[PDB]
Amino acid sequence: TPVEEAQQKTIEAITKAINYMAKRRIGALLTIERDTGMGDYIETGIPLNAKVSSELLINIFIPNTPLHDGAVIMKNNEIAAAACYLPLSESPFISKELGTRHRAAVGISEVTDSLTIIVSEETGGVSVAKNGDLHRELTEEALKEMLEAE
Amino acid sequence: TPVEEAQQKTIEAITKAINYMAKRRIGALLTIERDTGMGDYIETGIPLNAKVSSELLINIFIPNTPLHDGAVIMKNNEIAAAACYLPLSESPFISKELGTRHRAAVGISEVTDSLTIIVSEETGGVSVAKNGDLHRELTEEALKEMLEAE
Ligand SMILES: CCCS(=O)(=O)Nc1cc(N)c(F)cc1F
Ligand SMILES: CCCS(=O)(=O)Nc1cc(N)c(F)cc1F
Ligand SMILES: [Mg+2]
Repeated sequence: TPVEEAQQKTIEAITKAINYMAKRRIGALLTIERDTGMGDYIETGIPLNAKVSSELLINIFIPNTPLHDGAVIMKNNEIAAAACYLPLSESPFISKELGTRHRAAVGISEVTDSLTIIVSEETGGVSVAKNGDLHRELTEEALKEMLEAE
Repeated sequence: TPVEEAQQKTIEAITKAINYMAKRRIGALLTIERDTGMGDYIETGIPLNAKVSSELLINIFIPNTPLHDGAVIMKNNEIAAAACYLPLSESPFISKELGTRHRAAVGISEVTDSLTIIVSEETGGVSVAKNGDLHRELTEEALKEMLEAE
C-alpha cells in the first residue's frame, strides 16, 4: 500500500543515516514519537516539519553545527524538530561509561512509548531506548528489526 | 499582518545564516522563488519542504556533507529542496575568477524572476543574482535591504 511503502522508505532513510554516523562516530539522538504525544519536547527544539531523508538526518547531526546538540524528534513520518531537549534518566542501571545522550534517550523512554536511536560519539555503537531500557551494540539487522517491529 | 511578520522572520533567518557563512567562508547558493515557478529545478534536489531557520540553512551548507553542493531553493517561508541543479550562465559579465555557484546563480536569474544569494568559499564575499545581473561584495545592510525590497 502507499502507507506501507512510505514506512519502509522512512526506515531505509533512518538506517542509511545511522550507518553513516556509526562509521564516522558522529553522536546522534533520534526519537520516533508513537502513541504518547511529545509536543512538549518537540517545542523545545528548532521546528523543521521536514520530509525525512538520509541526507537531511546526516546534515543535522554534523558535529559543531547549530542543529547537532539535542534530539531529532520524528512524528507522522516527518522530522518535527531538531536540537530538542529530552529528560535525563536517573536509572542506576545504565552502563556507567555512557553519557548524557544515552541518559536522555533512556529518560524519554521512561515516560513515553517512543523509540529512540543513539549513536555513540565515542565508539560509533548503535543503541535503542524503549520502555526504560537501553539495547546496546546493535547490528544493522537488529536495528532494522526493531524499527519494523515498532 | 501575519504574512508580513512571517516574511520578516524569514528575512531575519536568511540574513543570519548568510552572515555566519560569509564569516567562515562557507560556500552557499540560495535561490528564493518569486512569481516564476521553479518546480523543475526543485525536483532535481532532495525534498525538504522544511520550515526556514538560520540553523537549518547553516547545517545544509557545511562542507563535505550530503546537502552542501547545489542550490537550496526556498518557496516563501519554506526550504523546498537542497542540492538542486540550476542552469549555468554563459554571460561574459561574470568575473572570470568565479566558479560554478555564481554561474548557476546567474543562470537561474536569466530564466526566472528569482533572487539568488551566493557566498564565496574563496573570499567570503556575498553576491546576489537577479534578472541576469550579478551584484558582488554586498554589505550586510545592502543584502537585507535587497531582501526587504523583494
Ligand atoms: C541540546 C541537547 C539536549 S539533550 O541531548 O537532550 N541532553 C540533555 C538533556 C537535558 N534535559 C539536560 F538537562 C541536559 C542535557 F545535556
Ligand atoms: C550539485 C551541483 C548543482 S549546481 O550548484 O547548480 N552547479 C552546476 C550546475 C550545472 N547545470 C552543471 F552542469 C554543473 C554544476 F556544477
Ligand atoms: Mg561594489
